[PDB]
Amino acid sequence: ATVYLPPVPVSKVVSTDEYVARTNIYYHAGTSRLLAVGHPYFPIKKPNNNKILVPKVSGLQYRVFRIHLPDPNKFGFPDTSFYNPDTQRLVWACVGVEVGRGQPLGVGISGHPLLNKLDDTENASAYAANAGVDNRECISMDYKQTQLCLIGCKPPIGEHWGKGSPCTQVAVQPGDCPPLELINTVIQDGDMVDTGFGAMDFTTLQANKSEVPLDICTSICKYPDYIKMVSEPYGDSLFFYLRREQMFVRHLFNRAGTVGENVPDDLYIKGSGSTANLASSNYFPTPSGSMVTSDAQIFNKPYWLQRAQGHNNGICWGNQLFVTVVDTTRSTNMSLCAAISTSETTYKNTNFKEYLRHGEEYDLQFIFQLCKITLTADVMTYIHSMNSTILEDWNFGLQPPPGGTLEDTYRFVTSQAIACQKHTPPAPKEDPLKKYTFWEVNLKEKFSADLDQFPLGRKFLLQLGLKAKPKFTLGKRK
Amino acid sequence: ATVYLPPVPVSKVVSTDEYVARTNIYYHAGTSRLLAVGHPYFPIKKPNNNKILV
Repeated sequence: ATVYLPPVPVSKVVSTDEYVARTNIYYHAGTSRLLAVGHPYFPIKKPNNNKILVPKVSGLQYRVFRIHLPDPNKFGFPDTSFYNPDTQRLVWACVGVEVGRGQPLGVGISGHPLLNKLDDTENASAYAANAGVDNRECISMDYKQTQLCLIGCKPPIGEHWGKGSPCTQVAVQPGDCPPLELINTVIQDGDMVDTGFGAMDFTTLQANKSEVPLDICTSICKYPDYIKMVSEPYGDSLFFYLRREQMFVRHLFNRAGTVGENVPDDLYIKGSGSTANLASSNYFPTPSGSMVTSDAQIFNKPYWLQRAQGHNNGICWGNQLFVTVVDTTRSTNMSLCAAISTSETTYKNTNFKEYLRHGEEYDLQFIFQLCKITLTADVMTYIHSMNSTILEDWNFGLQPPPGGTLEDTYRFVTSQAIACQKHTPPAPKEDPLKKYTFWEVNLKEKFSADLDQFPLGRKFLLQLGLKAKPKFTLGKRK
Repeated sequence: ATVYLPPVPVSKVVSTDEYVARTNIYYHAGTSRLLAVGHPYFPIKKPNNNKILV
């Protein structure tokens, strides 16, 4: 520049598929399986202390991993360089991923010993059974079936309705629901999916703090904010998503507690008896999970990334991948027991102490394409306007210093002081993370160049070149 | 100093086959019917001997 920052773009934003050439050099990577054994309901901590002994792990929460990748320009190379390192720079493209489940078919389960529930109002049994002191019951559910996986390279955006706070312009008091304002935030590991009360916080909306389970009270519940993400052309925040979700209405119920609502008292006619009074108009549909089937598994089959939502196809502008997984369908909870004493020789429920765990597996197989971004002066100006940090990291002119001189604290040694001594010694240092809240997967040298002996690999050779297998695949008929 | 430095690859082992030439001679076999009729709730064993009753 000038002209001008550039032009044009904006408008029309140049794709990274017009000057970023693919190469036929392939490396292969994968993980060694991942296993995390939690307690979905709550983490089990030592209550004499504050540290976890069993974490919280669940498929009914987002499992969001921050994958850090090498860069090809760190290599000594096996000789993948035939040109000057300043006419081009190298970046990865990920062209296939399979995300495996090692968990059997069967659901996980959540519940609450005191879920806020009055009476049954699907078909009556009461108007109220209580409006004084207590009325909550032992009730469990498995939250709705959600399967989705989505892949990006910058952090995903979630939406949820946060607490818009009661206003005093229009009459809303405590004991009236607030106006609700949508407060959107990054999808991060440990966070709960939508429950079908809407996707909202429950940490400060809830004030009994015991309407719902131990798990969702203490999370933010979120719905994916597809909408802002698919409107970024580049799609660096995601360049792949899919979903399958469903839920059915188990039974209508009424919440524990009295109306806070204002009912116009002129939309009915008064009765006599039971029909004189009103129940609480705080009806809620009770939701419940769906039937699990092996034809609903979007997993253990490969998601290609040869093409992507974004201009991005896994192109490294940080050398990171974000992979978010939800699987509620193999999120088996396995039940077990240990006997408290062998002093009790009869069957007692004060003898054999039931315990639940959830075991969580994930494996990710990856095929990596080596790609290049060819740099001319004009290209370099576009990137500079785009994100300057990329140029510096690559290393590219024009840098000051010099620099110099003197220094201080001279001779001796100490020696007393003299001399100097100021002293004064440097670097706190401080501070931004940039962690933020993710299950760290380091890949740096799991990279390969054979892909005939990885299962993903074999299928990728089949798809790409129509060879090699190596001998044969399938049937026939069968 | 790094390491990596490709090499790379990991890894390449021999194909089970690549030179299996299928002869046009074929044979057939079979079993007559394999059957078993048990008890689905529990093995019924004879306690005096050690052998199944069902």
